[PDB]
Amino acid sequence: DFAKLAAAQGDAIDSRYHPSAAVRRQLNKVFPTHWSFLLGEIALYSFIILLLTGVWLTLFFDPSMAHVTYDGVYQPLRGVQMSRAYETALDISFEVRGGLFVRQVHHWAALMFAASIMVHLARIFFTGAFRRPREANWVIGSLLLILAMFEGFFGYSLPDDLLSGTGIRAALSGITMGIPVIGTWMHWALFGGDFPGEILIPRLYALHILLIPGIILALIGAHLALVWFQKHTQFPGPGRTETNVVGVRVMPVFAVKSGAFFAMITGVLGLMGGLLTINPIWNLGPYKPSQVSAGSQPDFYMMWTDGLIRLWPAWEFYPFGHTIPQGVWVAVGMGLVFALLIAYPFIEKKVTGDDAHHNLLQRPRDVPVRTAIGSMAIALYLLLTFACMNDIIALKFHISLNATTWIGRIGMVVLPAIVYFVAYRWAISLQRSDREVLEHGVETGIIKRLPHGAYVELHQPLGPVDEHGHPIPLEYAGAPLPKRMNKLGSGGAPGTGSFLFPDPAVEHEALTEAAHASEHKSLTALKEHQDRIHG
Amino acid sequence: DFAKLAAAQGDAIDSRYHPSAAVRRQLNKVFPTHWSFLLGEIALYSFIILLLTGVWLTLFFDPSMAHVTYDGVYQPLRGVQMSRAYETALDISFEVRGGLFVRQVHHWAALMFAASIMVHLARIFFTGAFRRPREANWVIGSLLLILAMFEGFFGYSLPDDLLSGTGIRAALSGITMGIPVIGTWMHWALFGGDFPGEILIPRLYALHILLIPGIILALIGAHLALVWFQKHTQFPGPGRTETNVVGVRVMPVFAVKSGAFFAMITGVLGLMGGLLTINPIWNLGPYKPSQVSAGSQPDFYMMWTDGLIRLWPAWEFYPFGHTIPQGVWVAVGMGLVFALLIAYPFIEKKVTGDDAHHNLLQRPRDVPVRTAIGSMAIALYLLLTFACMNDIIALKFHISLNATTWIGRIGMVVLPAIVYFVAYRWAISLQRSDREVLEHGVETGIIKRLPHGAYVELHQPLGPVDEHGHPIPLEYAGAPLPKRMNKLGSGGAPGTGSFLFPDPAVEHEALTEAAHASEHKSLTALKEHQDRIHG
Ligand SMILES: CC(C)=CCC/C(C)=C/CC/C(C)=C/CC/C(C)=C/CC/C(C)=C/CC/C(C)=C/CC/C(C)=C/CC/C(C)=C/CC/C(C)=C/CC1=C(C)C(=O)c2ccccc2C1=O
Ligand SMILES: CC(C)=CCC/C(C)=C/CC/C(C)=C/CC/C(C)=C/CC/C(C)=C\CC/C(C)=C/CC/C(C)=C/CC/C(C)=C/CC/C(C)=C/CC1=C(C)C(=O)c2ccccc2C1=O
Ligand SMILES: CC(C)=CCC/C(C)=C\CC/C(C)=C/CC/C(C)=C/CC/C(C)=C/CC/C(C)=C/CC/C(C)=C/CC/C(C)=C/CC/C(C)=C\CC1=C(C)C(=O)c2ccccc2C1=O
Ligand SMILES: CCCCCCCC/C=C\CCCCCCCC(=O)OC[C@H](COP(=O)(O)OCCN)OC(=O)CCCCCCCCCCCCCCC
Ligand code: HEM
Ligand code: HEM
Repeated sequence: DFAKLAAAQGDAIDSRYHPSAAVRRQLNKVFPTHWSFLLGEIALYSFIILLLTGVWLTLFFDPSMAHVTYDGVYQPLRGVQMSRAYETALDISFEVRGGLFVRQVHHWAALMFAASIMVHLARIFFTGAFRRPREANWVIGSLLLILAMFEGFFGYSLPDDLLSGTGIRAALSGITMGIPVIGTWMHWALFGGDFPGEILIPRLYALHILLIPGIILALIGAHLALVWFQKHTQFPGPGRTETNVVGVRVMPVFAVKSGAFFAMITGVLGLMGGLLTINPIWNLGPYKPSQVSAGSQPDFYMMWTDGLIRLWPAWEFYPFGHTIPQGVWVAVGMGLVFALLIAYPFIEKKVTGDDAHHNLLQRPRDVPVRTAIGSMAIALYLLLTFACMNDIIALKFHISLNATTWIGRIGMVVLPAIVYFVAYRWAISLQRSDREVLEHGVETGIIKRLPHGAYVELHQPLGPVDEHGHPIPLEYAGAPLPKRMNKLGSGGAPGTGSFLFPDPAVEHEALTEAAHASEHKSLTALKEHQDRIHG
Repeated sequence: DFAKLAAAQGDAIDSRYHPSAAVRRQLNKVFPTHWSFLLGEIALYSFIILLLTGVWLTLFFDPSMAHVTYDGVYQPLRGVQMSRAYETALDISFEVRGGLFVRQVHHWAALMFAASIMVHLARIFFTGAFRRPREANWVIGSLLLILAMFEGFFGYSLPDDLLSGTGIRAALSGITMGIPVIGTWMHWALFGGDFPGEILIPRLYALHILLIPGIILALIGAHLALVWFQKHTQFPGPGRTETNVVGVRVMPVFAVKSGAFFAMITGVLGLMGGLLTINPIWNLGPYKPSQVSAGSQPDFYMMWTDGLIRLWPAWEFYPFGHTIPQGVWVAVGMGLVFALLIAYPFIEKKVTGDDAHHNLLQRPRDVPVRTAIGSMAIALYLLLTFACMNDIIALKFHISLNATTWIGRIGMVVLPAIVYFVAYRWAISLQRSDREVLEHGVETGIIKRLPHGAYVELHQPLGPVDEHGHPIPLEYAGAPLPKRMNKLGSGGAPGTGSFLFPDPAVEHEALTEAAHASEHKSLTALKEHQDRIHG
């Protein structure tokens, strides 16, 4: 009697505790059903998969520089001195059932985590979800992005590899020693000595499996709690206002679709871990200061920092008996990048004057200057990433390596400007298109007038039509406009039988008019609620 | 202008979010001011100290069996083959400033964590803080205690050491490998092969810094949330009923005293980390299977398991072509111990029959059978703990080792029974003392009656006095009774000047009169609230 068991368990729960009101509030919480609001969930799900795979990895990983000869199964690396970290990474890859798959899905989850964090940041920035109520949310999310970047750095640096080791040597060691007053001291504190200090990988292992994941988990908890209680913002729409949330309740629909989305994201990541090879360390010999490779790139989320290193033009200053190497330039650049990213909402409000409580998102077209600035920043980030990749770009796409370096150097001040101008004008022209639709109706096929030979596109008005043909223009309300009669009530009733065979006409008619009734009922309910809010 | 800044920040917080109601609820939440209710806070604070010191230790610890010759600073161990775990533990002790102190306070915090969990368990069990509500809280607390035990077990085993490695070889290897159907399979899957498998310490490091502490943190969060929202139970008292919480609000008093208690607990832990030596791994040479000491004990929380191993009388079974070693006996004993501890509230409710929602604790004397059972269990635990120490007990206190072993063997069935009987009768006699105090008043000095030589103790009634001398007996109300006029308004007003010199008579009179007025006001407030509730 599962129904009786459920009832008895509910009564016992509500007697021991009293979660009825709280649970009802959680279940009844309404979440907007916009697709772009799942971008953060992608990052959350990738993070969960990262935790689950990282536990498995830590069950088999040994962090240490203790030198050992492999003497494993992988023949191409036998008798070669390597760190125990590399040896156990190879053991995970080869000598544990499914360890290669687990580590590959872990790395793919890391890449998807960074990518989805970037996409979510783009969504919120361009939609203006950081304004008065949620600047703190933006700030903690920026800290979260920085932590994710650096944890991925430490994660692919954990198995001491040739690629990851040379990346560490460059970024960490060089840029740390570069810092003027405390650079060498920071280097010695972090590595416990010179660069190959025998505590580096244990320290990174701790930072990567316990410390940084703990901070990220706490910050994700704060992030999700803030989103939960500062009810999720929404785009302007029929019944959507600054003081309501139009969407679906948590329990019946949102919970089911979020769980299913998590399942599908897990499936995508597992499929990638299977079919796509990620970081094949066995091809990469154990780290040695002398051995190198041509590629020498970090993961894509640090590729922009590496590209900054490459592109910045070797400007070194030599104060009285001292040196200020080119690494400090990039250190300051990264500092500026993070500072501006964290402080943008406050910069935005200082610049514009907006101190209003904003609960309705802005369309990126509707906010041109911010959209232009975001496009400019994305262009700069892409230029830096492809500059880091300039080695492989030059190799495959036959471009001189010097040519790619200087393309990056010039474009990091030219391409941002071009993209800013283009994005600003593009946003304004999207606004112009929206107003054209508002004032003339949707466009359709052309018709030749009866008496004379005029051609008229035979538009379709979206609002009340004047006594004559031309309609009364509507007022823009911040919501997208249907520019195709495709997406309106036109040409949308295929035979509802099946792909290969029809259904009885009675069934088809019943279904089609039932759907018509349901959709017009939804439209009428939204219209009535909209009229009720002010009217 | 700190006041202006605070007001502006409060307005900003209440504009960005709306936490006024929730924050007021948290601040107004009332917590009983009983000392025994700080026992859980001791464990919580020790856990926090453990986390803070563990982060520092992970910054310097390298988990690996990779053999290395020390070549460090500690001369008595130079050129000796040791694992990287032992080498880096020695480095923490010697070649890192304050590292010895940090690891010592970490281990002392672990010991206090276990001890305070045990004391909190005693408090809740004896006061009945688990029945009907909070039974799941007790269950998760039992899981938490088990996790803490094994967490400390992996912790002091983390630096590969002679003592701790011998303890691992005994328990983790022998007990695991003796289990009949899957013993060797569990052993090989935990150790990645034979006992000295090259992954044991890395696996324990993962389990001990991330996995088990993560679960402990999650369960502590659940525990504290349950205590918070299932308002803390309280002892019977003047104004205390099953439907109210008499105490002090969170903000002014409870928060400050809890923070001060945290400060004092961490001060005790730091003082002991300094002044008392814990786990001198430098004295305890590196683990070698051929070497061993005579002590060979685990920390006091696993000492009862070790004592069970020692005392159990070498009963082995040999089925058809198989062996069932004595390790399975102790394994099943531990399983039974944990199962009974976890399932006691449900066992108690099944036995007695009480499923009523209990919010008022019951004094351990008021429940003779349960206090008797708890005393019996504590006696058995102490017997096992001292059996584990029988080696040093025999060495120092001159008692033959066989005599100590057999004293433990006989006592573990005799001592629990003796302690059960004694505790049962002691509880009933405490009840009898309470009743005699209720019906005769408190005792005082003796007086010789005027006409005849009668001697009468000259009691002092606690309630209304009959027309004649003897008082109207009161009814027991589940709350402690004052058995000394000492603790009542009798001889308690010393000159309020100072230790060395007096104060002016006017000031002393003002102070004492104000104090007496405050006592009257408090007692009258309690009395009036009690009357209002029960009338
Ligand atoms: C710092 C910086 C950006 C310096 C400049 C270097 C650079 C990126 C130059 C452009 C590269 C191109 C497009 C070369 C083709 C020749 C060329 C320049 C033609 C004119 C360009 C132009 C305006 C054309 C008009 C039409 C048009 C837009 C054509 C674009 C054609 C292309 C290539 C579109 C896709 C863009 C693309 C993928 C560029 C390469 C970028 C990267 C990082 C590829 C990474 C990558 C590599 C390198 C693999 O080898 C590989 C092997 C197996 C599986 C996966 C991959 C993989 O993902
Ligand atoms: C223990 C209890 C209340 C049980 C309830 C009944 C029940 C549900 C039993 C279920 C399971 C079974 C089979 C239990 C029997 C054996 C048993 C308890 C096994 C599990 C052991 C375990 C994980 C926890 C038991 C914890 C417990 C409550 C211990 C007593 C601790 C308390 C409250 C002591 C009094 C507080 C106080 C002021 C202490 C300081 C004074 C001193 C020094 C007391 C004596 C003392 C103690 C207590 C040491 O632990 C110790 C350890 C190492 C060296 C020396 C000593 C020592 O001298
Ligand atoms: C060589 C070397 C490395 C040396 C250092 C050693 C090392 C590695 C680490 C230790 C170093 C440190 C940082 C030590 C200090 C630790 C620390 C934070 C101490 C704080 C205590 C302190 C300084 C008090 C000052 C006096 C004062 C004005 C106190 C009032 C204001 C304060 C501080 C209030 C704090 C309140 C407090 C304890 C909050 C804890 C937060 C948590 C985790 C839970 C809150 C909480 C509590 C506390 C409950 O009791 C409770 C009971 C029932 C249900 C729920 C709860 C609940 O949720
Ligand atoms: C260190 C020490 C070891 C650790 C100690 C902790 C373990 C729990 C402690 C004790 C359990 C045994 C209690 C005593 C059980 C009483 C037996 C009885 O005869 O039943 C009478 C009851 C009163 O009913 P009544 O209407 O008040 O009538 C008055 C009649 N004269 O009946 C009932 O409801 C209940 C009947 C069935 C009870 C079954 C309880 C045990 C369940 C299995 C769990 C394992 C138990 C392990 C035992 C160590
Ligand atoms: C939270 C975000 C995280 C990110 C972005 C991340 C990223 C990465 C990446 C990219 C790798 C390289 C894997 C490879 O080269 O095969 C890695 C390795 C590793 N990760 Fe993480 N990780 C995260 C969380 C965790 C957690 C929570 C744990 C532990 C529970 C963990 C444990 C490990 C271990 C042990 C390795 C080394 C395994 C190997 O070398 O193959 N990671 N991490
Ligand atoms: C949760 C309860 C915990 C308990 C009961 C506990 C217990 C212990 C004990 C007794 C030791 C032995 C120290 C020594 O012999 O000097 C130890 C070592 C260690 N603990 Fe924990 N610990 C806990 C949590 C943690 C946490 C959260 C971390 C990391 C943040 C951590 C990290 C370490 C490290 C790295 C060592 C090795 C230190 C050494 O070898 O000297 N522990 N632990």
